[PDB]
Amino acid sequence: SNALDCRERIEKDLEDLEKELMEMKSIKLSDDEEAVVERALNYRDDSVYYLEKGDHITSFGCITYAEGLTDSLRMLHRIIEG
Amino acid sequence: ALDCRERIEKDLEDLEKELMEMKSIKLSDDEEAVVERALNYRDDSVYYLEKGDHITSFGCITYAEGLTDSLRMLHRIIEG
Repeated sequence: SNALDCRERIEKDLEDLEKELMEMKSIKLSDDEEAVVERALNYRDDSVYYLEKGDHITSFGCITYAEGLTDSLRMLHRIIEG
Repeated sequence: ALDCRERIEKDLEDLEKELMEMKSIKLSDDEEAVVERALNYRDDSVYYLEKGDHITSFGCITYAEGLTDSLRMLHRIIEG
């Protein structure tokens, strides 16, 4: 067992992901990058599904995967790039 | 299931292959940071698995998979 996949941690992870997704949508992305965003949104939706069915392990894996997708996009766009 | 030892071990092998193959192609400086981070998180997963922390190990490897898969999606062999 581990508190990393408890309900409140997953809820906060989701809130954090949704913030970064809005941040990435605030800038110009290539079509390929937009497809990464869409995949991250799909995995956000999956994380919520598993959380709601009480499967915290799968929920946690989905939101961390989505965070990896999104964090990579953030890293490819230095805030001082433009 | 997804975080059982057998599954994490397979994830770790699969990711090593994906990263060795990604780290030999033309990458931008920013992409190099992402690759480095994925390798670091793979290493973290390996460590936590050794200690029997399956949830922690699983989180590290799925995060690293997301980092890596994003780059794969930006480098389709046929871009179209």
